[PDB]
Amino acid sequence: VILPNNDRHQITDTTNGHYAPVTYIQVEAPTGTFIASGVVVGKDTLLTNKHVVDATHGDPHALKAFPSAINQDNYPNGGFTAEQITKYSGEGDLAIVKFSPNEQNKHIGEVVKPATMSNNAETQTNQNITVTGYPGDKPVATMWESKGKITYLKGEAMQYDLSTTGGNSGSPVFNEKNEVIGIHWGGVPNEFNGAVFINENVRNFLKQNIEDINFA
Ligand SMILES: [K+]
Repeated sequence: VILPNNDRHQITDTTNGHYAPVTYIQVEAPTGTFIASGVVVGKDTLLTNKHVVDATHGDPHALKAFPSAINQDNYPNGGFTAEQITKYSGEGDLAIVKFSPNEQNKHIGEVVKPATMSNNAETQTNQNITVTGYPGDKPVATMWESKGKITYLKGEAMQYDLSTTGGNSGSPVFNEKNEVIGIHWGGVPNEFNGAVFINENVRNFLKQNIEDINFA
């Protein structure tokens, strides 16, 4: 949701630095295309939300991912088709998506460097963070970095005061060190946006399920 802090910048050099694994997701269901975001976290693996993968209606092939998409049909790393989805077992709106190599035989986390996950030991309320992904109020498949502060950390949940819009589902939340601290899921109008906070349990889930995920 859009919040009083609406500080968003378009990333056009989407493959530079930490932005490269930020990924644009289209779930191409016959009923329509669900747009979302995600972050590549391993050679074959990206994180996004449960509600994003639910949009596949059980067909993981419906989920297409375009790391570092710059804009509409402008996908410097091509696209990848999901093959296996593992939802987080906890409440958090988090899902792991693994991709097959694409039709160019490349891997989603070889065409871009997977994100580095934070161990979140130093993450705290009031820290400046960004949530970077693919808001649906911007033009198709454009990446935007939205800036704000953590406002709430509780368990496996975080909230923040920065703005996002549908399309951002699954966007990585980055700290200042450009580590992923959480995975945005959405928000509550006029109140906050929120992410799954990658605390010890969620890190454990991720490490159990993604062999090459990198925590700092
Ligand atoms: K391969």
